[PDB]
Amino acid sequence: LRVVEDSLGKINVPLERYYGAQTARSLGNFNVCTRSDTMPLQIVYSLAMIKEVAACTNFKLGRISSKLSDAIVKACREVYHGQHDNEFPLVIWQTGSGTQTNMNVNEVLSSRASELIDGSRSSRLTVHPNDHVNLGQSSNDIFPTAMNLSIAMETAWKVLPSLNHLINVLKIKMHEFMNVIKIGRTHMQDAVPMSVGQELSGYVSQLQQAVDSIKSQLPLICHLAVGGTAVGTGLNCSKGFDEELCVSLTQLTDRLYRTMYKESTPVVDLIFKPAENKFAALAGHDALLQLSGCFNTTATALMRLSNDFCLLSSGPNCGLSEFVLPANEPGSSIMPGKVNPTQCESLRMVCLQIMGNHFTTSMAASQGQLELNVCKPLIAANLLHTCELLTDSTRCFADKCVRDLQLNREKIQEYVDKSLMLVTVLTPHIGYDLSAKLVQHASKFKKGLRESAIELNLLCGEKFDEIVKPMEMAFPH
Amino acid sequence: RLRVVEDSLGKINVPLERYYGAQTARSLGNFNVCTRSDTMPLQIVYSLAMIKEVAACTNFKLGRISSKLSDAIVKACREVYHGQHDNEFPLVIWQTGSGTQTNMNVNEVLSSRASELIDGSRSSRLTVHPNDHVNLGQSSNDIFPTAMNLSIAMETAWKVLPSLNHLINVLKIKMHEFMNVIKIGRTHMQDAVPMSVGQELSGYVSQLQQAVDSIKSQLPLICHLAVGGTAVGTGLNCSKGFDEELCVSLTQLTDRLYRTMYKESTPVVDLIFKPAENKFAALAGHDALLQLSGCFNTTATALMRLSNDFCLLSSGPNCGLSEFVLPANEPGSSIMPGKVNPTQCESLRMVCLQIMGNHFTTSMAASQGQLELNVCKPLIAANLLHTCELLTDSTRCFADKCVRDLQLNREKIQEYVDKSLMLVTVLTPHIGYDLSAKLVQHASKFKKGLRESAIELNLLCGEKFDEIVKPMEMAFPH
Amino acid sequence: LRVVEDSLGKINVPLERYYGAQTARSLGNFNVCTRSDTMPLQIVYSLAMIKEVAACTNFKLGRISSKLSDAIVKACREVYHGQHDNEFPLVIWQTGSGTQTNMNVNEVLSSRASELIDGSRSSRLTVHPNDHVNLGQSSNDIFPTAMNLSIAMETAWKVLPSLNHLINVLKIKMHEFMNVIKIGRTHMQDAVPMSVGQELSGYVSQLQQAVDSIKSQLPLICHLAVGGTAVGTGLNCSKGFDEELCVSLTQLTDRLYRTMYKESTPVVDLIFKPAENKFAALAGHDALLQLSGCFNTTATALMRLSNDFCLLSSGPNCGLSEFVLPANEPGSSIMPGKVNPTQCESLRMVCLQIMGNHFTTSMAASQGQLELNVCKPLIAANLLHTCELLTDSTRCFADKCVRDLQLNREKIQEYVDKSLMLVTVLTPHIGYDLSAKLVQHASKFKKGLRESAIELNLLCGEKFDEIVKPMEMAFPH
Amino acid sequence: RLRVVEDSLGKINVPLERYYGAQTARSLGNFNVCTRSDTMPLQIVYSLAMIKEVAACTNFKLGRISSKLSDAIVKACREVYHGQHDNEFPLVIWQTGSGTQTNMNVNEVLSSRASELIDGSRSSRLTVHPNDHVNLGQSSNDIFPTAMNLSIAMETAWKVLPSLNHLINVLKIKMHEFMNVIKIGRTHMQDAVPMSVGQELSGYVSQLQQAVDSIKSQLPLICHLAVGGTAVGTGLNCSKGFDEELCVSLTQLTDRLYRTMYKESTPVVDLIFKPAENKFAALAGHDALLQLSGCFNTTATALMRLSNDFCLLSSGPNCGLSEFVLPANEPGSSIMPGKVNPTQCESLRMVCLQIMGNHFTTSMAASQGQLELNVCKPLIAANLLHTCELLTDSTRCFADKCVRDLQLNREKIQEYVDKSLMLVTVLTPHIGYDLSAKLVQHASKFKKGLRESAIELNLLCGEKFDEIVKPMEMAFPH
Repeated sequence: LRVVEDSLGKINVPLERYYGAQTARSLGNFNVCTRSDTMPLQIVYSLAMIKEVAACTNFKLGRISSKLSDAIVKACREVYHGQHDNEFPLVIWQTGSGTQTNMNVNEVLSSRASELIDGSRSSRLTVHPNDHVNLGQSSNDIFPTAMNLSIAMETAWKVLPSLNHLINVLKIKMHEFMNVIKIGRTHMQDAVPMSVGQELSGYVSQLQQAVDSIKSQLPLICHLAVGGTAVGTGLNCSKGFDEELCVSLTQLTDRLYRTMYKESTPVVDLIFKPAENKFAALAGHDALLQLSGCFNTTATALMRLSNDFCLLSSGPNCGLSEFVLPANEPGSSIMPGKVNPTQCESLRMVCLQIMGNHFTTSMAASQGQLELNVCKPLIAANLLHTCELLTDSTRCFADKCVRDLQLNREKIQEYVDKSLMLVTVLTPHIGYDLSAKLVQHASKFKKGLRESAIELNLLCGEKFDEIVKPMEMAFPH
Repeated sequence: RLRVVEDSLGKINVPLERYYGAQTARSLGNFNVCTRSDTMPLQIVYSLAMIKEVAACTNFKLGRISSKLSDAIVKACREVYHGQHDNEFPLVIWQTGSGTQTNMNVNEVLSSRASELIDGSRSSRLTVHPNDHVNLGQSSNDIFPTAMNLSIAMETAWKVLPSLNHLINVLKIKMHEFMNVIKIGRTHMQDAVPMSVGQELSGYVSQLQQAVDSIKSQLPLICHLAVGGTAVGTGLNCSKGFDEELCVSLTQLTDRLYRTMYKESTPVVDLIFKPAENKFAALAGHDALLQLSGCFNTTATALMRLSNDFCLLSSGPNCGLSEFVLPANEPGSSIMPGKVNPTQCESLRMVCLQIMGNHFTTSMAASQGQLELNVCKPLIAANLLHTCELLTDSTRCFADKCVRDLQLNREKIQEYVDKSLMLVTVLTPHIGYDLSAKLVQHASKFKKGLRESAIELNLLCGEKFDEIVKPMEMAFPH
Repeated sequence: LRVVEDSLGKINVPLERYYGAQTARSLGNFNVCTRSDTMPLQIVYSLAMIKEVAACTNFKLGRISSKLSDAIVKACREVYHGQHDNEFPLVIWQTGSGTQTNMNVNEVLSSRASELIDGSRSSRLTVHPNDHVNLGQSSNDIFPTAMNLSIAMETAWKVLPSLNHLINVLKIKMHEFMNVIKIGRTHMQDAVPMSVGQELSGYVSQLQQAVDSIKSQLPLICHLAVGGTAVGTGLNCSKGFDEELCVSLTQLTDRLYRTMYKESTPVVDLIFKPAENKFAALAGHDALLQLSGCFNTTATALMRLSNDFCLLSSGPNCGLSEFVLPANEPGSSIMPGKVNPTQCESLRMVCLQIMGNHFTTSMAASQGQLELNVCKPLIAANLLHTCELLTDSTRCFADKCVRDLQLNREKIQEYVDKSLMLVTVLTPHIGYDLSAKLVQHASKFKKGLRESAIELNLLCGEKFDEIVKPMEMAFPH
Repeated sequence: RLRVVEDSLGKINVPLERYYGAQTARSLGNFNVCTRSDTMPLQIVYSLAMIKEVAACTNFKLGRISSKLSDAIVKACREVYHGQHDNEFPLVIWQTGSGTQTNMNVNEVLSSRASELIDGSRSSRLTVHPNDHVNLGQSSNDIFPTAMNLSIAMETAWKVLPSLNHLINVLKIKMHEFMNVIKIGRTHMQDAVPMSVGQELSGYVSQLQQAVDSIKSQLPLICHLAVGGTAVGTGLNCSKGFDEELCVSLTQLTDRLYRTMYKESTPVVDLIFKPAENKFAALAGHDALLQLSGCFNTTATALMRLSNDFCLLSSGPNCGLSEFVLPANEPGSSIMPGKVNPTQCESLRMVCLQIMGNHFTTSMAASQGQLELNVCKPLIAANLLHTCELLTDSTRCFADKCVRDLQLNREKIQEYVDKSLMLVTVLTPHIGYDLSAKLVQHASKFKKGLRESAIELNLLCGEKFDEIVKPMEMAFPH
C-alpha cells in the first residue's frame, strides 16, 4: 500500500497501481454500482489518444520538453492498447464533468511516464498530472472531446459494419425469394398479393435509411470542444492548439483503423475539426443527441423486423407458419421439442433498451446549467451501450436468423389461393359496390370468389380466370 | 365594445360583455401558444370555483369577511361549475408554471359577477376585490395544486373507475360465456398446451382489476390538499383552522355534487379531503399525482395487451389465427371492398401509447422542482386530465363496440386443439422429457400425428395414450 | 336530418352536412375525447390538396372525365381555404390507417362536387367517393402522403421562420452585450470571465444546429408513399400516377406559399418525389421519426435557454440578478409587486411537452405490423402539435423576453471583481499547487487574491495588476 | 479441456471444470450480445437457486421425487446462493424473453453438482436429470417470473428501504439542527417570504417518506408469485398444493436468510409469499413489478429536487446563492485550483435520470405482452434490479458524503432575510394588496428599504411596521 497526498490530506493506494490521490478519493466518495457501472474503457482509451496528440502539440508549440512529451506518448499507447485496464476503477456516477476520470488518466500517465524517464518509481514524480499531462486542457473541453471521439470510432468502425452486414444478408434473401408470391396483411387482415422479396425490401429500405442518417451525422460529432478550456474562452490554451491537435487526432485515428482492420475502407473517414462555438460544445451535446435520435429510429426499424419474423414464423400448426427460422436450441424446460423465435426476442429486448437509452440521453441533454452540462458520464455511458448493443445484436440476428431463413411454400400458396381480397382487381370492372356484394356472398356461404361470381351472375368463369392472376397482382408495373 | 381594466402594472381593454379583468387580458396576449386547442382544462376552472365557494364560507365563519360579500362569491362560483360562464376562461396551459393567471382569471370573473349581484349593476368600482375578498387567505401556490388534486380526484373516482369497472364487467360476461371452450395457448407465438377462452379472458380481467385496486388505493392520498400553505408552505396570511374547515366543507360539497350528477349510485370511492401533513412538499412536488400517473401508465400497459391480443386472435379471415370474430361496426376499406378491420383495437392501442407518453411527460415535469415551488403545474394537470378523459371514453368504447358482441370461430379453435403437438407435454411424467422430445420430432418430420408416432416409435401403446390425452382435462387439471 | 345507407345498413346525418354514411358511423363508433381530440385540420387540408392533384392526374391519364375532375378540384380548394371546417368531426382515436378521415374527405368532396355539377343536392350522387374522388388511391398510401405533406408545410413555413426569428433576436442581444464581461459558472460554482455575448452565442449555436438539422431532414419527408395503394405494390394505380401527382403537388405547394406569404423566399423549397420503397413508406414512418428527433434536440436546447434566463434573472435581492427580463404582468395573487420569469416557465413546459411528444412518436413508430403501421393518426397528431408548439412558443419567448433583455451592470461587475478563480491565469506563473494555497488563504481569512498573494510572498502587487485583466481573460485569442 | 454434453438438438463442448451443460454452451454462442457487461444479474440466479431448494423439498413432501435426490439438489442450491459457483452463469440478459436459458443454466449446474454429491464422482451419466428432477413441476414461464419477484422483493425490502430510511434519518438530523434558522423562500427563483432551513428540509423528508410508504405498500403485492402456473397458467404437470407449500417454505427460507445476513435487525417489511390469484395474468404481464417501477420513478423525481436544490443553494462561493456549505470530499478541478464542486449532487442527479429511463424502458417492455406470455422478462428484471442497486448505493452515498456534514453560511442567509422586499406580504391585511404593490414598487425604483418607502408614501407609521414585520414570526405564524 503506497501513500499519496493532496490539498485534502493523505490517503493509501495499492503499491502496484499507477493511479494516485484523486482516483483514491473518487473510489471512496462514489461507491455506486462499483461492480457493474465502471466508466466505459472506450472513454479512457479516447482520453489516452487525446493526451498523446496533446503532448505532441504542446511540444510543437514549445510549451513542454521532448523528454516529457516522449514518455507521456509511450504511456498513452500502453493504455489504448489495453495494458492498464485495471488502473481505471471509477464509476459513471462520479462528477458530471468526468473530471475524476480525466484526473485518473492524468495520474496513471503521469506516474507511468515518470517511471519510463526515471527507470524506477519515486514519490517525487518527474511528470506532473496538471502541469504536463493536462497542459492546455480542462475536463470541461477534454471529456466532451473523448465522448465524441470514442462514439465516432464505435459508430464508424463497429455499428455501421454490423448494420451493413444485416442489410447485405437481408438482400440475399430479398433476391432469393423475390418471385415467391404471398398475401399482404394490413390491420392483420387478408390483403392483396405481394412477393416475399418485396416484404424483405421494406426492412432493407428502413435499415438503409438508418445507415444513411448515421453516416450523415458522424462528421457533425467529429466537431470537438478541445481548446475551449474552463468555460469555452480557451483561457490557458495556446493559439492554434485546437486546430493542430485535431489534425494529429485525424492521422492517429486513420493509422489506428488500418492497424485494427486490414484490407478494408472505413465506411466514413473521421475528420476532426474544432467546434465553431466552444460555448455550445461545453453547455450542450446537441450533435451526440442527434446521433442518439438516429439510433432510436434504427431501433424502431429493427423492432418491426424482429416482430414480423416472430409473427410469420408463428406455429408450427396454430399460427401463420410462412417463415421457418433456424432452430438454434431447445425452447422449453417443460414442453419437449418446442423451438422458439429466440433471436427475434433478443433483438426486440435490445431495441426497447436502445429506445430507453435515447429517452435517458434526451432528459440528460435537456439538463444544461449555464456554461457546462454536468450529465456527461451518463450521456457517454448510454450512447456507448447503444453502440455495443447495435453492433452485437444486428450481427447476431443476421447470422443466427436471417442467413438461413427458409419458407413454408405450401402454407404461403394456401394463403394466396384463399384471400378474398383478390376481388380488389375486379372493382375497376364490376365496381366497388358489386365487389362488396361478391365478398359478402363468398363469406356467408363459405365458397370461393370464382364459384360465387358465377352464382351471382356478375363475372363468367372464363373472364374471372383472365382478370385474377396472383403473380401479375404483385408486379402490376 | 371594450372595458378599461386596471392592474398593479397599468390599464388594458377587454370585451364589454366579459367578466374577466386586466390580468386575464394580459395573459391572453402574453401567451399566444396553441390558443385554438390548448385552453387550460375547464375541470381546473370548475374545481377553482368550488374551492372559492367553500373558501368564502370558511372565511365568513372565521370572521375574516362579511356575509354580504361571502354570499355573493358563492352564487357566482355555482354559475361557473354549473357551466354558465365557459367563455370567461380563454387562457392556455402554456402560462406561468404556478397557474397564477388561471387563478386570477377565476378571481376576476367571480370578483365582477359577485360585484354585479350585490350592486345589481356593473360599475368600474368593484364591491368585491379579486385579491382581498375572493382570493382571501389563498395563494395560487396552494390553491392551484388544490384544484389539480380536486379536479383529478373527481375525474378518477366518478368517470375513470366506472369506465374500467364497466369494461371488467363486460369481459366477465364473455369469460363466463366461453369458460368451457378449449383453445391452444401460444407462448413465443408457438403452439403450447390447452386452456379455455374464459381462462385467457380471466388474464385481462385480473390485470384490469389490479389497475382499479391500485387507483382506488391512490385516491385518498391525492385528497391530501396543499390548501393553507399560501406562498411557500408556512401558511403566512392564512388564519388557523382555515385549511381543516375548508377541507370539511369541500368533502360535503363534492358529496352533494356526486348525488346531483349520479342518481341511485354509490361512489366507487368517497372523496375525503384533508390538509397535507407537509405543505412544503405539497407546493414543491406532485408526488401523489405522479403515483396516480403511474397507476394510469400500468393500466395503459394492460389495455395494450388486451388490444394487441384481440387484433392477433381476430386476424384473417382466411390467412390469420381467426379465433375471435369482432363486431363489424363499419364497412372498413376504401379500395379492398368487404374488408373489415379491428378498428376498436387500433383506437385503444393508440390511446394506450398516448397515456404512456402522458406519463413520461408528467414524470419529467415532476422531476423539475426548484426550491419552494414546482412551476410545471399546468402541464402536469393537462396531461393527467387528458389521461382521465382518454381512459374514461376509450375503455367504454372498447367495452361496448368490441367485447360485448365478441363471438368465436369455434371450428378454427377446435382445429388448433387437434393439431397442437405440445399435447405431448402431458406424457412427460410417464416416458420423460428426453423421450417426449424424440416423439414430437418424429411427428413433425414425418407429417404424422402424435398417437401414430408413439406407436411407430413404441413409446406408449394406443390405449395408454387415449387415457393421458384429454384437452378439457388439460385446461382444468385440478 | 338526411338519410344515407352503406353495406351495414341505414343511418342519419344533419341535412346541412356534406359528410355521409362512413363519417356518421365513425362519429358514433369512436366517442373518445370528441370535444378536444378532433383529427388535425392540417391533415384534412393536405388530403384535399392530394385529391385535387389526383383529380388532375387521373384526367391526364384518361381515367376520369373533365366534368368530374373540374367539380372535385373546386370542392378540394373550398376545403383547404377553410370553408368546410365543420364537415370534419372525426377524432384522432379512429382506425390506425386514418381510413375514416380519408372517407370523410372523400364523402364531403363527393357530395359538394355532385352539388356543383347538378346545381342541387340529390340522394343519387354524380361523383362517387370510391370510383372518382379516391381513384388510384388507398388510405394506406394517401394518409402517409397527407402526414408528410402537412408536416413539411408546417415545418418549412411556420416552424423554421419562428426558430430563425428567435436566432435573429438573440443575435441582436449577442452583439449588443458582446463586450460586457461577466463570470462563467460551471457546476454552479464561480469560474473565469466570459462576455454576456459569448454566453448568448452558445444558445444561438445550439438553435442554428437545430435549424440546420431540420432543413436537411425536410427533403427526406418530401418522399411520398403515393401510388403504393393497399400493400405497396401499386395495384389499381396507373403507371406514372405517383410521379405526375408529385410534380403537380410541388407546383400547388409553390403557388400556395406565394399566395400565403408575399415578398418572401421559402426557407426550404418542398420538392415532392415518390418514395424509393413504397413498402417502407406504408410499414414505417422512419423519416417523420427522424424529424421528431430533430424537434426533440431543438426542445433540449430551448430548455437550457429558458432555465438559464430563469437562473440569471433570479432575485431581485436574494438571487443572481444578472439579467432583467421585461415585466409583462403581476406575478402573485398574494405577494404584491412580485414579477416572475413567466415566458421562461411557458417555454420550459412547452419543451417537456415536445420531448414527451417525441417519446410517444418513438413508441408509435416502433409498433409496425407487417405491411402497415396502424398508429398513423397518433404520429400525425403528435408531430403537428409539436410544429404548433415550436412555431408559437419560440416567437413568444423571442418577442416577450429576449427582444427587451437588459443587464444589471453593477451586479455583473461585482461578480467579476469577487470570483477567486481569476487565480487561473497565475497557474502558468506560480504553478497549480501554489495557486491552490493562494485561493485556500483568500477564503479562510475572507481577503482578496491581490492582498492574499502579497501576504503569502507569492506575487508582487505590481506583477498581479499586470497578469490579471478580466476583459483580456474573456478574449485571450 | 472439454466435456461433450447432449441436448434434444445434439452434442456440444463445455470447459471440463464447469457444471453448466449443453443448453448453456448453446445460449453462450447464440447470444454474443454485450457478453462482457450484460450478464444476467446474479440476483436472478440466486433466487432461482432458492426456488429450486424449496421446489425439491415440496416435490419430496408431495411424493413426486426421492429424499436421496431432493437432499442432493438442496445442498447444490445452497452453494449457488452462498456464492460458491458465480462463474457457472455466463449467459446475457439478451437471451430468450422467457429467461428459459438462465432457468436451464441453473437446472444444469444443480443437476450436475447434485449428481456429483450422490455418486461422489462426475460421470457423463447424470443421476439427477435437470428437467425430470431439478425442474420437476416447473416451467421457465412460472419460475422465471417467481425469481424476478423474489429477487426484487429481497433487494427492495433489505437494501433499498434501509438506504432510503437512512437518508430520511440524516435529513431529519439537519431539519432539527436548523429548524430555527430563518431564510427567504424562493418561488419562480424570485424572492418570496421567510421560512426556516428546517421547514425547507422537511419538504424532502416528506417526499422521501411518501416514497418509502408507497414502496412498503407495493411489496406484499409483488410477493404474489406465478409458481404453479407452468406453461400457460393452467398448472398442467404441477401437483395440487405444490404452489401453496412452496410459498410457505420460501417465506421460511427468506426469513432465515435475512437473520443470517442482518443481526439485531427487524426487516422493514416481512416478505410473505403467496400464489397469484390469477396465474394467466402472472405469466402474460408484470403489472405488480411495473407498479413498483412507478414507485422508484416517483422516488427518483423526489431525489432529483433534493440534488438540484442542494446544488442551487451551495452555488458560489462568491457569485451564487451561497446558503449551503457542502462537505468538500475532493480538490475538485484540473485547471481552476481550489475550486470545489457539488459532485455528490451531480452523481445523485445522473442516477435519478438513469432510474427514470429504467422506468420508461420497463414501461415499454410491460406493454409488449403477446397472448399467454410476456417475453421481455430479462429486460424488466435487469432494469428493476439495476434501479434497486442505484437507489441503495446512491441515497447512502448522498446521505453520508453530503447531508451528514451540511453546514450553513449564516451571514449570507441573514443578508437575504433583511433585503427581501416580499416581507410586504404581511402588510396586505392592513393596507390591502393594491397599496402593498404601490409600496414595494417605490422601494424597488428608489433603491430604498420597505420602512422608508411606507413612511415617504405615508402607508403605515414606523411603529405600526415594527409590530407587523418579524421574520421568525413570519416562518411560524401559528
